[PDB]
Amino acid sequence: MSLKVNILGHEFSNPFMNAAGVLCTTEEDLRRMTESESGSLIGKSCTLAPRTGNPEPRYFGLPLGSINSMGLPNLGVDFYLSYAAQTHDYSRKPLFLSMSGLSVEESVEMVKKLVPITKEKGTILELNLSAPPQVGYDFDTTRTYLQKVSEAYGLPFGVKMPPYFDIAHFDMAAAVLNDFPLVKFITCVNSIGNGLVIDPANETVVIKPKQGFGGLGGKYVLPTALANVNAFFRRCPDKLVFGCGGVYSGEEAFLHILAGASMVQVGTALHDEGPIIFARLNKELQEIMTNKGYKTLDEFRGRVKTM
Amino acid sequence: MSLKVNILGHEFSNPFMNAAGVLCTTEEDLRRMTESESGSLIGKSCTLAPRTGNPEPRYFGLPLGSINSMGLPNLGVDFYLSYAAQTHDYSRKPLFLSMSGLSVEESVEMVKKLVPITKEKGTILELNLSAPPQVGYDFDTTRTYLQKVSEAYGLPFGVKMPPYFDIAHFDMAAAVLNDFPLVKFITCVNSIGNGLVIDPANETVVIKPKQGFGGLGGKYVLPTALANVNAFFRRCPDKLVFGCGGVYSGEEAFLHILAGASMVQVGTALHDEGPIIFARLNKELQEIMTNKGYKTLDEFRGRVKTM
Ligand SMILES: Cc1cc2nc3c(=O)[nH]c(=O)nc-3n(C[C@H](O)[C@H](O)[C@H](O)COP(=O)(O)O)c2cc1C
Ligand SMILES: Cc1cc2nc3c(=O)[nH]c(=O)nc-3n(C[C@H](O)[C@H](O)[C@H](O)COP(=O)(O)O)c2cc1C
Ligand SMILES: O=C(O)c1cc(=O)[nH]c(=O)[nH]1
Ligand SMILES: O=C(O)c1cc(=O)[nH]c(=O)[nH]1
Repeated sequence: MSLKVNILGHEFSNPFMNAAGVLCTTEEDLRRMTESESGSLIGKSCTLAPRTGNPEPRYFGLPLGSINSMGLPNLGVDFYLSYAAQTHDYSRKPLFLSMSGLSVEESVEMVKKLVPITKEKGTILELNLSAPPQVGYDFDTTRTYLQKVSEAYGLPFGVKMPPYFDIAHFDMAAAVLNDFPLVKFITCVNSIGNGLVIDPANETVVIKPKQGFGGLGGKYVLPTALANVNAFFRRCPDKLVFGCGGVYSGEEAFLHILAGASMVQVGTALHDEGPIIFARLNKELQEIMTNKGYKTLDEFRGRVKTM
Repeated sequence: MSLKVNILGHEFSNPFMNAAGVLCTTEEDLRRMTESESGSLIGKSCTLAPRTGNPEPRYFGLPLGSINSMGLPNLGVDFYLSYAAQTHDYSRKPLFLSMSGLSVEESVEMVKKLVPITKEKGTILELNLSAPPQVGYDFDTTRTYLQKVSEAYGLPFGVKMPPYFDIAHFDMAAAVLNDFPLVKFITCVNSIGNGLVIDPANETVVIKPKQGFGGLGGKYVLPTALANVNAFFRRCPDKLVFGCGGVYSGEEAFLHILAGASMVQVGTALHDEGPIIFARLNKELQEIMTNKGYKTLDEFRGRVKTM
């Protein structure tokens, strides 16, 4: 069977990639992702200038997933642009970059710098609209960001969206996104935002920033992610959907693809296991496809049955 | 040692009650709740006329909790009002009624009928603003509901709120809530809405309504529930917060109370175990308290520690 995905002119060996934020902040991280069995990789959501991020502790591994308030620690746009122009081996896998300016102006200035590298190297942009006020939760601000970034970048790009939990919100988000033809992929989803974990032994929160409030990832998010994937697969047929959330196995990948996902992103589980996970995910998805008699992902993508 | 709670002019033997929707639709359900070791009970979110709800399957138990699209099945407001006025034994425990009119006008008519019974029996109102755009996700609609209900009911009442996932949303919700002094309790939280569960074997969704989309309950929602409880505990200090989400043990109950919860509601776990859980929860909470040297709930309520 084939795990290949053919999108934006590129051939991906498999649908699997890292979720933005995990094993993607430094050059060592990026080499490790490139040397992995992953089909692609994405860089840490970057800012115009370097950020060191939030105070410690800011990450807590849970039995059911993860909580985090990292604070967008990143080496700055110039670092990721340089990796994309001079360091990355595009013969290994295609490269994506996440940009998370804390204002539309910052995002425009960054996006402008990427244009020449995309043209020469094929580096794909994922605009983050779900950085912990979340842009995805204001449909007016979202339109402004897509307007301004579409004009500045002038090239195909995608968007990391916050999870929606309302059918009307799926509709309202789809209506904005469908007014922007340069948005070719929608990544669903970012962390379930602003959760609180408390340790019963010390009666204390487990992360220092934001009084313990942090984004939830892992097993807590699979149902939410699958829903967002399917809702945007159906409402945005002129676009691709990338799945992110709750993937620990080939089974969860299969479910993401069945819901409509082209690429599948792994976060918490990759934070837990390391890049060796990509080799397990390829093997498990292959086994599932072999058992169901699917020869390509295209035979079942978005083909989830309803009653 | 005491698990007692003095709120809303009442004494509650303990903080535990059922979550609206679970063991509260029929009189048999309400008798079993009154006969339980629970401190209170709440009736099913009712509509002006009776409803049979959605087609089957409409509920699916999961390893990590529940997915549901019940469709607000209820025997009509007249039935719940009759239970509150004639059947319910107030010497056993205080009674709550959940009202979920699908319009402002419907809710107004329903709450107007409650006024005389609240005056005579003490029946307490929880207004559902989180029934499957969900009212709580539209702050202008929410203000209207609150304005009209305050006008028509004219007595202290409570609100069932949807889970929020954004700091600005917490602030915006509280701002609306803090303009209505008749709102004395905020129940956080209703289901994490519009999730999607797919069975990998049959490639099919597990609930029939809404193409498989339903509200999530159980272990999936605890960190979200704790966050909303604490956020409204801090932002709405002239009000009480009720905790709802992910309670399967005394541990989860302790955590909710530490975050600010006066009453703790139990849904998915009650569906799984039956009304006996109230006896286990009472015992497990006392155990934790004995092990921590606590005699009353007031010694730890809202005393979650930050760093
Ligand atoms: C430590 C950490 C850092 C993250 N950083 C980013 C980030 O920079 N940009 C982003 O768009 N998402 C970021 N995320 C969110 C993940 O990409 C992903 O959307 C979320 O964790 C859900 O996927 P999972 O269930 O596989 O973890 C981060 C998550 C974690 C745990
Ligand atoms: C079968 C079922 C029916 C529910 N019906 C209602 C309802 O009528 N009104 C309501 O406000 N919440 C309703 N809920 C939500 C619960 O009250 C609760 O907010 C949610 O299940 C999260 O708590 P849990 O983690 O204990 O399940 C329902 C939940 C379930 C599982
Ligand atoms: O860097 C972070 O804090 C971060 C960014 C983002 O978009 N999502 C997340 O969960 N964390
Ligand atoms: O009856 C239902 O469908 C229902 C109502 C509500 O408020 N919440 C929920 O999860 N289900």
